[PDB]
Formats: sequence, structure tokens, C-alpha cells
Amino acid sequence: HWGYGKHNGPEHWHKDFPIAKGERQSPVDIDTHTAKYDPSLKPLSVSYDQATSLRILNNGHAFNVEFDDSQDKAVLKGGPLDGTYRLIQFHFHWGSLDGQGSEHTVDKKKYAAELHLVHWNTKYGDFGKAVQQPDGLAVLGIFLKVGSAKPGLQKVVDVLDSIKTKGKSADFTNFDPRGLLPESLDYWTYPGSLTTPPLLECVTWIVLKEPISVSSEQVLKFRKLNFNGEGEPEELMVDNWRPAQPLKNRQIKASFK
Ligand SMILES: NS(=O)(=O)c1nnc(-c2ccccc2Cl)s1
Ligand SMILES: [Zn+2]
Repeated sequence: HWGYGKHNGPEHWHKDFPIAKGERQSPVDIDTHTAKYDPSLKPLSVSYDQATSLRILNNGHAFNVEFDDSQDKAVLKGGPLDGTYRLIQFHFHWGSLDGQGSEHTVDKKKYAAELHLVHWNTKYGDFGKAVQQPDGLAVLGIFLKVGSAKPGLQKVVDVLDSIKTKGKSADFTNFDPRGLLPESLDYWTYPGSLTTPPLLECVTWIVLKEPISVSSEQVLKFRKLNFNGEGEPEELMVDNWRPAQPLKNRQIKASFK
């Protein structure tokens, strides 16, 4: 099966998922000097006051916090989007060391980790239909750098122990994802894909310019998770990130100059 190890990692994915070599794959390097400022872009509208988290899950590839998306509770609008996108889950990618871990890079700089808040376009009625459309998903990407602690993240950090191995889940209610946002919502955007299989080209990427800060201790706890299931030989969950892919015929746009 696919993974992030030497025998099943990203350069192998194309054998089972040939869209891996497609024309609008993610992530990409953001070259800040060739990004085009687009004054037509609207500000992002993040409406997460009525967010309802449900559960946190180790799926063997990351951990996901899941939200109730049966209603327009937590939604993303504005920016380069037309329409309303509902939050369904968030997850992270991170490294074995602080100098790597993000999926996107900025002028080839890697960050320690990357947060993805995944939303789907409610005109398609359910997530499974949305991933089959070119405008079906919008993923908000936020970089993490190591420095001070992020108080808003600690609640997540403290449950990881209970979902250490693949397939484990825990109740996770009343978590407010507003606690994970930077001060500024300035962004870059481009059309891209899921960065894990099935690698579908259905995502409008919105990558925030301002990183959030987390402490070494916090990121350290991420690295204690396991890719394996219980009773299996221990494989630490680290470096679950996909390299930058060719930009090909795409323009990255910026909401700021
Ligand atoms: N890293 S990511 O946000 O582009 C992403 N990639 N794959 C995702 C996915 C794949 C299968 C089912 C559900 C999701 Cl949410 S979400
Ligand atoms: Zn992701």
C-alpha cells in the first residue's frame, strides 16, 4: 500500500495513481517574485464560530480532526471562491526535523509542518461528489514554524497519546479551529490537487502567507505518533509530506503586494 517509506513513498505513487504525473498536482514551490498580485481577489471570509468538532482519528497517514458538515456551520467563502465551502476536517504534515515537514515551500524554504483545513463546495451535495469536480474542494494551508507555543493547539497535542496507532479514534468535541489562525489572512492561491492518493485534481489551494508559531515541545509530540497499527512493529509517524511538484501551465496569484 501507499505510504511515505522508501518502498512505497511518493515517487512510487504514480504506479497505482497515474494522475500523480498530471498537470495540476500539488504541492508546489511558491516563488514569491513570480507570483502575480491580483487586485481582483476578494478577502477570505472564514466563518468558524459555529464549528462542531466530533472526533480525532489516526488514519495511518496523519491524524484528522473531523467536523459535523451536515449543515453550513463552519464555512469558507470569498477569496478566489464562488460559493460556500464547508469545513469537513483538518490535519497536519510534519517532519522528522524542524527544517522540513511542510508540503508547500516558499522560495524553496521548508517549514516544520503544514496545517490543511479541508472544505468542500456545497453545490455538489456531498464530499464524494465534490472530489470529482475541478472546483470541488478548497484547502486552507497554514505554515508552522518553531518558536513560541500556540495555546490554541495544546488541546490537540494533549490527545495524541490516546490515538497513537493506526485506526485509533477519540471523541474530540468543542474544539474551536479559530485558535489555529494567524493574525493576517493574506494569501497565495493556485489550482491544484489532493497531496495524498487518490491525488484528484479538484482543489483550489489557498496558502496563507503568515505562519503560526508552535513550540518544539508541541511538534515533538506529533513525532511520537505511529504509522503502524497496535501490536505491529513501531514506525514513527514522521515526514508524511509530498515533495513539490512541477508548476506546469499554472500561475500562482497573490492577494497582497
Ligand atoms: N493533504 S490534502 O489536504 O491535500 C488532502 N489530500 N487527500 C485528502 C483526502 C483523501 C481522501 C479522502 C479524504 C481526504 Cl480529505 S485531503
Ligand atoms: Zn494535507
